[PDB]
Amino acid sequence: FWRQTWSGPGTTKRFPETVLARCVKYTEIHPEMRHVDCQSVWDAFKGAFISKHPCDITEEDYQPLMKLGTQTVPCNKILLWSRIKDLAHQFTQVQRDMFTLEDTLLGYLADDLTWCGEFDTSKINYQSCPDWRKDCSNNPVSVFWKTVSRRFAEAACDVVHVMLDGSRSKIFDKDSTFGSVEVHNLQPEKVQTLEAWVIHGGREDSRDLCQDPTIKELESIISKRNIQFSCKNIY
Ligand SMILES: [Ca+2]
Ligand SMILES: [Ca+2]
Ligand SMILES: [Ca+2]
Repeated sequence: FWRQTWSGPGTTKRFPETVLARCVKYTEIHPEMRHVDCQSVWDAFKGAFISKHPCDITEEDYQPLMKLGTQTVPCNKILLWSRIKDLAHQFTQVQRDMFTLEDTLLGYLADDLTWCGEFDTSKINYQSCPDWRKDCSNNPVSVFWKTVSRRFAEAACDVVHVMLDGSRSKIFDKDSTFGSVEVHNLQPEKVQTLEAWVIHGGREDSRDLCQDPTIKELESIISKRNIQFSCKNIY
């Protein structure tokens, strides 16, 4: 009758140190980001999520961080953020030729980390954080990715790509970052085509997943934005 915990992993151990070190490294390598004050970046990031219930985070909380992390991207070579992470697999040439969200400062900072705070202190919660499936799908991590990927989609032009997980119960899912935020922020003035690569999980070459009802739903959304749609099965 009284909630005792969140259901998800707590904040990654050493999170503050890790984010700061990543900021220092990225901004020493990238010739256009030398202006960045990594301490200010950390302060803005921490300020987004501390001293609040984790589920109460909103995109607006990340706006100070977004401002500090402003950065141009190569619009015509974007591979959007999706539930396919690792790289698909060993798509070596694709990785060479595509710009992914973790290739930006802000995506690089947060990649492969978990974080949250708590309502009653300004401390980082290392004990547990909301699980997307069990507690709340809009949490400090997922809302961070919604905020950054919104801007990323807005920047895209020409042919934009996304990799979809052909093994998911909803291959295109309106609740994912891609389905809730990115797809709706592709700009028809800039984007010619959205091409979805649907990654198969095996069973040789099974069904044509580009005919899946959820892909038809995606095709409809994109068509209504006056952008071309292309789907390919990647086996
Ligand atoms: Ca909420
Ligand atoms: Ca997805
Ligand atoms: Ca990359």
